[PDB]
Amino acid sequence: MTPPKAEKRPYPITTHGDTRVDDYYWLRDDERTDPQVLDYLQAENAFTDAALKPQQALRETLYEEMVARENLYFQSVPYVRHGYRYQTRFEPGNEYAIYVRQPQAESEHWDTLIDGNQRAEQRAFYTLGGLEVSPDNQKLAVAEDFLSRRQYDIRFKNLSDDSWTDEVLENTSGSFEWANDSATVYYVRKHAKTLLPYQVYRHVVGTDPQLDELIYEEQDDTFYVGLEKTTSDRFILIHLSSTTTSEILLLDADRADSTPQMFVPRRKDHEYGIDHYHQHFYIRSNKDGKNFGLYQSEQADEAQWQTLIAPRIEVMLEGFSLFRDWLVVEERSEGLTQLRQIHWQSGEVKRIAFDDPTYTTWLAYNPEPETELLRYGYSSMTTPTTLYELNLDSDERVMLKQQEVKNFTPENYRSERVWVKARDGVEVPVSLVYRHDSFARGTNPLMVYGYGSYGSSMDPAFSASRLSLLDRGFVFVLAHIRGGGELGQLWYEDGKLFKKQNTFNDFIDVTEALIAQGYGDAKRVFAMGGSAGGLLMGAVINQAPELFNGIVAQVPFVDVVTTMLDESIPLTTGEYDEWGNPNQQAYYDYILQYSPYDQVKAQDYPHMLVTTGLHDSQVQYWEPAKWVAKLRELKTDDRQLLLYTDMDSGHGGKSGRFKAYEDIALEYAFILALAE
Repeated sequence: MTPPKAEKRPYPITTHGDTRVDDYYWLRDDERTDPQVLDYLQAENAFTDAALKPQQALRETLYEEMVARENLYFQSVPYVRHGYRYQTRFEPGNEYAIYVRQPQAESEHWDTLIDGNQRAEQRAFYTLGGLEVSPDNQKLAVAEDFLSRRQYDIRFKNLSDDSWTDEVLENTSGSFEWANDSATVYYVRKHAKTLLPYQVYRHVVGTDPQLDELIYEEQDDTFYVGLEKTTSDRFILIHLSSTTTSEILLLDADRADSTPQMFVPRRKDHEYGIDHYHQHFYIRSNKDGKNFGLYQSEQADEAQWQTLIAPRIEVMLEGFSLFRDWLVVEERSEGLTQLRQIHWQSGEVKRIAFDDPTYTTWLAYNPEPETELLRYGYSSMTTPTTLYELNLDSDERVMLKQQEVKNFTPENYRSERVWVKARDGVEVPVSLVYRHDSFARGTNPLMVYGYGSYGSSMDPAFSASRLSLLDRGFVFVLAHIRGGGELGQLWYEDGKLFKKQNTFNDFIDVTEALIAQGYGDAKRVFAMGGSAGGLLMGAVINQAPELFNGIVAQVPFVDVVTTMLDESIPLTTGEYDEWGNPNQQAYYDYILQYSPYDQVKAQDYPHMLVTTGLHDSQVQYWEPAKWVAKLRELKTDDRQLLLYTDMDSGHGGKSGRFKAYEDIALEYAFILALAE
């Protein structure tokens, strides 16, 4: 079977001095119009369809496995907020959810806030970006996208008679906050071209959208604009944030005249985020360390910040929650997430204990501070995702809801925390899981997942889909490679920019170790990763093709240099502090040397499935497309290279959820076939 050969159109870049010829630069089209591009993608999709056609039997098997353990009757965990209990209801034969609420003192009746299906009537796309009731519980602001271009139209509704307002606020990010008069909101506007949150406008609910005065214009290109509100309900915060630096202006939520009040001016490498409660500010700042500390102050002035939790080399401070008698904080240490409660008055401390070798715990939704009930999540590789409600005074823990998993008995699966000494001497943590009865050291197929970017952690949690693999001899693995945030800020900074090469080394080292230690079969080694995890993939294969038999590169970021050079591509402006700006010989040199597209050599590669989305936009469909074209011309091997490009538009990971389960069946079948 001859794979599709793309038309070679030489296009030289030439930056700083050295020239890169890109044969497949023409594959980029920002409108998705070009028939000649469409053809290559259709051709490549058609080839994929043909190669994977005998696996249909398995795909359907896996699809129904993964669907028949998920209740189509899905209610949420109800939360109280402003005296009303709020729940989301999914029911079969209905694509979008129904959001309901009831008086906190009420049981019998439930009121419909917004029905997605009703709003979806007569429209081609629907995605709910935001939904929040005004402080007085009379009005309902909602951020909806009826065109699905990641750009939301805010509308207001009166819950008394379910009547809507005249006006509609357009071109927003969906991020808004009510003022305490319940007739005035601030909202974040994107630019007409760049389409990145940079403007904050004040609207008076029921007035003209033209007469919505601009409040703040964020000039610095690298700074994302956001809107939070404090626990005190006193200040609406304008949270400016780049990847290293941050700034916070305050808006008086009680006065209808309030200009942004400078909290603490932005300083390079000082990331801070605030809250307000008990007539105090509570700040999480990295001014005295990478790992962050919690600080208290009467006013904004940085000098006046008292230290509550000083930064440490060994414990990352991730987040916090305020309550009447207790402070509760999110922390990591030794590759485990953990929680702590600290009494404001007494100073008493209580850790929350857990046996599991590979688990994740986190702070859940706690909107009302005046309670002794903490709400925190938990998940592991053997235990479904679970929400608990702990009484901070009595230590009594009640489980509010589990993840519902049918045809699943937990005792069938073993999990392990394995450390691996990397080439440079650094201990890299690993969270693996396998089926008890299928295991036999050195025979089992091995799937190594990894991300390792932005300081994002691949914390060991539960996966219902993963059971399809485990129940076929597989040992699924999470590699907590540098670039993620599993071992704190240091772990991220040691896996980005000039130390990005550590990410890929860490991945290869973990896989080799696990093979050497007999966790998996050395012939049937497989890997997988998405977006920045697809960058991981594209590099790993270039440098260590021998290791893996098969690969799944999801929506991969493989054309690193060219993409980061070209400003017109969105996301690029914020990612300068991640990979680097190749408008510097320094970063150009380093980035290029791992950049998977620039590093495609004429050698053997593993079996590979590259996936992408055309009309999703923020995937960059061409990066994988070009990458395959080049892999096809250069690779020396007989093994299969397939490119599936999604040609849809609507939905994503919910409502049109089943598309997401089709894609995983496609990929799992692919791997399973190779692993036979």
